Amino acid sequence: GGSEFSDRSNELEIRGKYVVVPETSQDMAFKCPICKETVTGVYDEESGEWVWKNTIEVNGKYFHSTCYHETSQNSS
Ligand SMILES: [Zn+2]
Repeated sequence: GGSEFSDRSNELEIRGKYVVVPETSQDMAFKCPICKETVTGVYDEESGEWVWKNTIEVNGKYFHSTCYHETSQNSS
């Protein structure tokens, strides 16, 4: 019984991630090569900017956070 944290495991917390879409972006979109699916930006009224929901950037490539989490090679 958390005060403000969810007890529903880390499974939801991967999908809750986002990254800000710049005004220089090509139509606010990119494609996930893992599942072959296109992400689109969504407006944020507080900052006055846009955000890519469930999205991650790494080494010049774009992916879904839930997709890339399955392929994250790590040990060091
Ligand atoms: Zn994907």
